[PDB]
Amino acid sequence: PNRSISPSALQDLLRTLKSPSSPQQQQQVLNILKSNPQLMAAFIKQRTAKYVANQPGMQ
Repeated sequence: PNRSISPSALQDLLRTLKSPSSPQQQQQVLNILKSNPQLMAAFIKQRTAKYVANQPGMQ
């Protein structure tokens, strides 16, 4: 398998991400992100709302 990730986790993550009007949003999403680490890695790499997209190749 080149993509041995759990779709059940991803689909459940979608549910959780879309409903933020609850204390569960922060807790559950992060835990689900841990279940599908590749997506967690992407989110962490973006640093949420911090702008770390600064590479010394921009003019």
